Amino acid sequence: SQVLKIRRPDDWHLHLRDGDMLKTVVPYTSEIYGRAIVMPNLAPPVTTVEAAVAYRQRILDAVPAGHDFTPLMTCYLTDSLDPNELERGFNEGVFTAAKLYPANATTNSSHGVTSVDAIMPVLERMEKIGMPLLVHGEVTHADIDIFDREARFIESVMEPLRQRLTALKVVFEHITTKDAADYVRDGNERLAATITPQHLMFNRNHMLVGGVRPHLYCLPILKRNIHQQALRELVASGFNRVFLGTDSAPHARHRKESSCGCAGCFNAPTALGSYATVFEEMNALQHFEAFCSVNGPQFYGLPVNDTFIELVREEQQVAESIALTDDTLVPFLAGETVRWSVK
Amino acid sequence: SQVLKIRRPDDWHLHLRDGDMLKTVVPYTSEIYGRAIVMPNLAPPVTTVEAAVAYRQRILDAVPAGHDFTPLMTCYLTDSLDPNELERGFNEGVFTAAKLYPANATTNSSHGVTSVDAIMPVLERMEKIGMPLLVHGEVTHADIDIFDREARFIESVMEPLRQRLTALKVVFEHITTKDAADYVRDGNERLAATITPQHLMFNRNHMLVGGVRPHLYCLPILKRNIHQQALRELVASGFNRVFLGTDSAPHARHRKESSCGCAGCFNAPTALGSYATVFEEMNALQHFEAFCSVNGPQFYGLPVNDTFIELVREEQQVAESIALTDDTLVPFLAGETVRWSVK
Ligand SMILES: NC(=O)N[C@@H](CC(=O)O)C(=O)O
Ligand SMILES: O=C1C[C@@H](C(=O)O)NC(=O)N1
Ligand SMILES: [Zn+2]
Ligand SMILES: [Zn+2]
Ligand SMILES: [Zn+2]
Ligand SMILES: [Zn+2]
Repeated sequence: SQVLKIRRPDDWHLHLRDGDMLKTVVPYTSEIYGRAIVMPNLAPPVTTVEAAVAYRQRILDAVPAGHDFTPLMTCYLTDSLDPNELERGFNEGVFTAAKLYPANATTNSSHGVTSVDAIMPVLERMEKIGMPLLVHGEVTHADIDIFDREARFIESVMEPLRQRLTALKVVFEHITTKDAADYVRDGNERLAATITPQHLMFNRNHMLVGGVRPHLYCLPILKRNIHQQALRELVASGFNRVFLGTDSAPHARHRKESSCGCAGCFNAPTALGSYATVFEEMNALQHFEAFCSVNGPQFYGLPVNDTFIELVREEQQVAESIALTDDTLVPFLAGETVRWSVK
Repeated sequence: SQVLKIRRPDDWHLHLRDGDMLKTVVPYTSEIYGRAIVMPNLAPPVTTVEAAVAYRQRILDAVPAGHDFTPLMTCYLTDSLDPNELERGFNEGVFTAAKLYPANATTNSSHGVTSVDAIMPVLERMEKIGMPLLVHGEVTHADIDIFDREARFIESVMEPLRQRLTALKVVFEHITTKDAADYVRDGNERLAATITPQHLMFNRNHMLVGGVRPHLYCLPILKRNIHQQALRELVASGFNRVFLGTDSAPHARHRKESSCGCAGCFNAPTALGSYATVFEEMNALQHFEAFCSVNGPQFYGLPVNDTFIELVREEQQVAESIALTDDTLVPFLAGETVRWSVK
């Protein structure tokens, strides 16, 4: 019965993959979101303007006619990346931002960054030109417990980095901890964050109690409930430098359900409604539109979308699976109900 | 090529399942172990003398000709269990011990326990007749973080129980925490524990870093490294009330590698060599025999085995999988090179 009309949202953290997977997954984004930050961790990674242009066009090809969707491309930072390549791409309107993957921290990160020190010239060029840095903020040393890797990044990498480049704009991507939430809440106007639906809706119990649920396995790893509650309070507070970033990260069913399941939730179909439910539960729906449709554009210095969509509080059952060329794709919340759906 | 000769070991915590799965897995135990504690969590659970007698016969039917193997049966404790049935089974030599699984108010009275308080008559009967209680020591409350559930059990259930029943012999099964290692270390002669190979060899990073690994998913859940080290230190100390209990807990591959993977490591084929590897690494091979072959018997008041077994330090490959009637079974350490194997 109840209806929320919002300014059309954007997705400030998205994985679209490539080839046939891309053809399948883009419509779920393009039918709802005006723009999306398309992450660059392909194999091989997007590290040049040329690759970004070609990838952008492959994305455009797969967008149904009538969807007004623009992909905002990113550069995959590497230790040896030429600052001139980054800047050329930024100047041509190709790269909207650059993404920092610590080497081996996540999906397709074996070519990632080894030290902040090795990429200083690139980061100084980004600071100079006003290009935002998107950060997957986890340390990677093998002996550091997986649940501590986010918190340990803040003090060992993030804070030193930001002290060294005081004008650098940084998005702490997909935060999962009270540690990061506090850090961001207490930061300056040059620091922001994105938060996924899964890190708002669930904690590690939901992935591990009663059975192991690979479709909830994603990075940074789901944390203890105290952390989940901290993220929920952050978004519900109206804090205006947190915004929607799904981290929709699809893998074929049998790459999830295997002896070594890949990290990532395919939440593009259900993210917006799921976010609606969280804001509602936190009695903070007055802050919902800003999170979805205003805070991101503001941080990125981009206009807000000029169209509007409607969410209705009618219960929508989520598909058990989505067809791929080979295998199927299991949506986040598969077989489940979502409280809010798009009109 | 180094040889390690020990009195024939026993397995003080084993799942043998039933039907065709039982037929497949029993040989991996019976070729090596003289005796094993056979847990009672069948569907439906073993809660009567008659069920236990029938199950023992089915186990015996599946032992290859020549293997000298004796299953030691257990009763699953339930709200509805008649303490007379339990005592009769104990007196008739059918029940070696009784197993207490975590309480839950919603459990059916024929399939489990709603609270420890609810089954005092039966526990008093065990204390009376000198029947050992085997405890899966976790609390199940949805509000408790999965990694905290063992520690919470010690505080809220184990200690008050052992306070109310001072003559009760208790095995803290498959301990996974420093909390439990300390508790057991500091307890009296009526308190012992078993430790699995996976909880000595790995911690939660091995299950979750670089992919989700359902064949390392088991209960109690793998803990952070500080807990692993406490367990390794405990067995290496020579403390004589910890002993071998594999918790070998087989599930078909498709039940492990699913959207909701079952908890349990099938480690019967590789457990003994794995324990040898751990004791060697801890420079504690002088305590290895006692762990495998002496401590359990002493605690249960049974004789030590009179035959011997040899492990040789020659590298060997663990099978990738083991055929079942339908599907396959993936062993603990599948496809890996292993350091110690049985001659
Ligand atoms: N989050 C994930 O678990 N997976 C993402 C990578 C990322 O955002 O780190 C992916 O691309 O698969
Ligand atoms: O407590 C248990 C039960 C066992 C089983 O599968 O029977 N599996 C486990 O991992 N832990
Ligand atoms: Zn990431
Ligand atoms: Zn991502
Ligand atoms: Zn158990
Ligand atoms: Zn068990």
